Amino acid sequence: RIYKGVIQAIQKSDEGHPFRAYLESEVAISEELVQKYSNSALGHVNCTIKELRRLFLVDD
Repeated sequence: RIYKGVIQAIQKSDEGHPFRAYLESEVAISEELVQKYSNSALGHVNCTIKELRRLFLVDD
């Protein structure tokens, strides 16, 4: 069920338009926030950052 949505996604943005980059950037930049949750978890901060980045993840 659309499990390979990594090579296709990067493709679309590559097909649709280049301007998408600057867009996907903010999306890929957020992917890091999810990584900060691990270091933020130190004090349930992940839910604080996630809620800021994702706005739903809230830790997980």
